[PDB]
Amino acid sequence: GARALEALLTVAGELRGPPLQLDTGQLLKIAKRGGVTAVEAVHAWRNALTGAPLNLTPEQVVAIASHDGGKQALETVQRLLPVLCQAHGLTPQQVVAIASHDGGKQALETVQRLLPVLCQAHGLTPEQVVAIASHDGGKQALETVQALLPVLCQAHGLTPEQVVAIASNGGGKQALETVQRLLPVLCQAHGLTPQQVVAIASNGGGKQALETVQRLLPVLCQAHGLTPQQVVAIASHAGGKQALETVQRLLPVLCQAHGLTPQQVVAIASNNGGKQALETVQRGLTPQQVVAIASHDGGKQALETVQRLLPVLCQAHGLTPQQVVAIASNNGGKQALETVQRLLPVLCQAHGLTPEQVVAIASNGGGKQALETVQRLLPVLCQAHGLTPEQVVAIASHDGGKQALETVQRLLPVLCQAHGLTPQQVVAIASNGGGRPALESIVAQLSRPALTNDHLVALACLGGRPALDAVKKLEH
DNA sequence: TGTCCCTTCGCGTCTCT
DNA sequence: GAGACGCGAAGGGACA
Repeated sequence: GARALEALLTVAGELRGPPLQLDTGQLLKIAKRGGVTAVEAVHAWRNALTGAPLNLTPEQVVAIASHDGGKQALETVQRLLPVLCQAHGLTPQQVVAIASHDGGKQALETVQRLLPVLCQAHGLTPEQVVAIASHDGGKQALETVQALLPVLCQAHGLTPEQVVAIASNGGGKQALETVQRLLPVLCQAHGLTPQQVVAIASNGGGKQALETVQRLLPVLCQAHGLTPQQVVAIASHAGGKQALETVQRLLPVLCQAHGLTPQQVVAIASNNGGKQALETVQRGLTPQQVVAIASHDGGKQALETVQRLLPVLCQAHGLTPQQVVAIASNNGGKQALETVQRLLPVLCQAHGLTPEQVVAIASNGGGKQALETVQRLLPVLCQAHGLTPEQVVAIASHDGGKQALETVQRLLPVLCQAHGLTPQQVVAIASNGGGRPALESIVAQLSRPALTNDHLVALACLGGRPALDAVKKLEH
């Protein structure tokens, strides 16, 4: 091709126009993963996708387009969404979720073909079939659940929920076959329980982790002194294979030359990217603190960010290492640190918050999301809904802050004016892990019915959604 | 150069209490 | 607070 690059840039240009009104980020996303033909398909069928009986939002179109075969997915969605919705009960969101993976077309056609038999003959729910279908290779996983769910239940004593958990990852077919093949030897030869085998298999690359566990468990227990419980824990994240091999190679070095305990090495290895974290730790602080930063998903990123920003954050923004470590010791530590850097001065000034408050927000999983959302929503929360900034901060200061805030904004009016809860109590329910589910559950029970309104709040604060659901099950 | 499938890394949120 | 859940991005291999 040559200087019909112009034609393609003109096509991308017209997608910025209406019905989709895409921005640069979205165009970039489609180009990077769906390729030019996905970009051309979106342009070609932008009207069909957006109206008719599909009625897709541009965000939904982007999600389908942004994978290998995206053009096939968009074509097939136009063909199958209505029948999947009307005849099989699924919602459009679910159809989009199936379609938003590489090979989306195949998954959608297989769900059409297999959902009935899987529900009727195998007893799955539509929800489970969607979860199986909603990954790359979903066709294969669905077909393998159909062929193997009986043997895995009858001969290997697994539950359908377990089989679904193994199936609901990319390479689900591979993990299910490997479980079928290796479950007996892993239990009988290495002393594992089915549950443990399941936990190792229930992640992406589970096949690889099971074969690695079969291959290295002996060495790691017999020659390096780890327990089977420890080996399993390492193996129970995606990438387990990698973490297991790196443990074998680095355990002697990290204990001999650097003085870490075996239990510290394991804890670092037992996260997604464990291999990465181990290598990075081998390459201000106490070793306890380095381990603590390393011991999360993305631990490598956190450590390299800490090494880069600890000096400036301490010197130019006045923080202590103890605070930097606390920001870094969560999932996405790197993201929180970077954000705190570009958001301490801004939040304190445009919105009048103290540093100590900013640290409390960023010292949780999802810090970047919490801060960025406090920046957006603090003004409307106080001025419109009448909240104190200290209240907004109590809600932001937990894992899932952005969720709890965005939900509070949505649900604060209907909780107070329509059901007589005080804002004092809604803040109390939002100020925990799982604030958003807790609020939703609360509104659902109240909108569409002995547990008076105050008992429901005491329950929602204490145990969130779990407490609320448990209460239903238990009901007399 | 697109389409399908599989694996790994990382980020974000919720459950268990 | 630790351990569990979900999901997107990105890269690799096979085949056309």
